[PDB]
Amino acid sequence: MVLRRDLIQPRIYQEVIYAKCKETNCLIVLPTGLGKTLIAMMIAEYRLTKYGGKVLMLAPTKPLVLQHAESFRRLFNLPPEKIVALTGEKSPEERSKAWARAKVIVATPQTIENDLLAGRISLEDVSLIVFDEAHRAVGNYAYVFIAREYKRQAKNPLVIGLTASPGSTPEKIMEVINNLGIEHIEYRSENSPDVRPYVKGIRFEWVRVDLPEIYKEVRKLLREMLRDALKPLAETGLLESSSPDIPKKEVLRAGQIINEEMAKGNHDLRGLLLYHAMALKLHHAIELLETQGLSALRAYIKKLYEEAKAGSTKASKEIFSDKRMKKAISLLVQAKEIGLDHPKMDKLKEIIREQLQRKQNSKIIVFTNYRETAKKIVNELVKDGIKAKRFVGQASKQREQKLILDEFARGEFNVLVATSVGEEGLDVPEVDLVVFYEPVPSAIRSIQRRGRTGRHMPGRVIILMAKGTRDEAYYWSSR
Repeated sequence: MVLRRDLIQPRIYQEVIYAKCKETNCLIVLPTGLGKTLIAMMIAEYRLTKYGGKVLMLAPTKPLVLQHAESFRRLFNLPPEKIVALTGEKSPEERSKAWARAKVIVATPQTIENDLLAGRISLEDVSLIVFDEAHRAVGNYAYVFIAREYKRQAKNPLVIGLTASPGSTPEKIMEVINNLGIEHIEYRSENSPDVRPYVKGIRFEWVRVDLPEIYKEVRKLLREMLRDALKPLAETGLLESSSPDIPKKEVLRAGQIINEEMAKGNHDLRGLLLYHAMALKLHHAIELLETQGLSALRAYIKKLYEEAKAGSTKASKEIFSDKRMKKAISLLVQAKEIGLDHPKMDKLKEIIREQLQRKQNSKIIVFTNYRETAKKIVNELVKDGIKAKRFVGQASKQREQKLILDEFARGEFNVLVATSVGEEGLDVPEVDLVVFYEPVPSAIRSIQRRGRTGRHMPGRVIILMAKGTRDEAYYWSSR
């Protein structure tokens, strides 16, 4: 038994596909998590036992090359030194030395191209090439060249391209199909009768948090001011509408547009630069209010008040002379008076409470897009009677990661609060529940994918949303 099929329990669709693409240049299109690489290895085994003795898998990044290389070593019953990884960091000689004895080789297209031109290696004995992320086999990419070489100098050629999508454009698809000499495409959806039996229902529980009067009001005032700040920009045509709902990106555009016009020698739309600055500030204020809460807003309004007194920023001045900003500032104090910072925190505490109550042994993960929010959540939870610990990915304020993660696993603390980077915590056994402070794309994606594999999955997951705020829109927008 060359491939340890006994350890991977190939599924029906995996089997079927392997059988068809076994002797035809194919494109295997499956949503991530369904085993494309595994199917590849199944095919790789068929080639190594019937034809020559060289299988080559290419991958975009180096971490991907290493990863695949390891999986092959784990599932293949072949001498460990015959499974080589060419990241292109070895001595130009060793690479040729490795390629020499290798029976399976995983490398980046970059390096394989070089040594291919230089004449150090020849893909004539390669009974199979697998292009991971084959869709990037367009234009200039090293894939296209390698594909061409292989196509002409290979004894028994077989091209297998793996991808979650070959392209979005007919032209784009045609380019890769032709570049890789694709004779056939095997597609599958999470719903193919072929795959369904292997896909887990997820059930994300979307819970809508209502907004307390003060929060609601402060927000309305801030929005209304933003509207007025945008009206003039819109009436000029610098943006589609003066709606406080427009994307931040659209207002930044309105700004640089005015700049590129002064660089040309216009200077008419000069006065509008004032409103653009107020917009940016008001927009940021709303952003803090929604993303973090009243306290973050208060802090910013203050730091913004120093800019007004310093007499430097005309924008900051104008914003304070507005009766609305005034009433906002009064409510903002009225808030601290009752300890109101953000509705989600209250709801978060509540659900985490009832969870630890039904099982104080609970292991729960809280996700958030922002580090600041993560920090405020940890404190607010430890401030209550809860054992919470922050989990972020070293960039500003490494290995402790593994340490803390192990603690989470053993039962040290009950709550792991992390940003996108902490999605590896989902690989910890028996994690009872994860709750998204806001929807966090990468993590929601991770969970979605795990449902396709048999990897650890949370017992239940809750997504929180602020009634009538971007949160809601994102729920819908997502169909």
